[PDB]
Amino acid sequence: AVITGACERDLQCGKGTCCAVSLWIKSVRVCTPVGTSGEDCHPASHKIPFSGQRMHHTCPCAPNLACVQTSPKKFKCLSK
Repeated sequence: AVITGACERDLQCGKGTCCAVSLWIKSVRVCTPVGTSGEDCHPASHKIPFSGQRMHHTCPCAPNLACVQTSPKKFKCLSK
């Protein structure tokens, strides 16, 4: 019943992942892990659990990390 892998709300995957958009068709959204050390991020990667359309392919950085800017519109999950 709890359809997962494919996603619409973080809730159906949970703490450790977020409901990221697909790179193939915006139509599809899937579970993606919280951003780990060095992975790309977006400053608007809203907290978990988010029930809305995340819009981005990104997930918030893991608790012991923060989404810091590296270049124009390019942020990464660094240690903070």
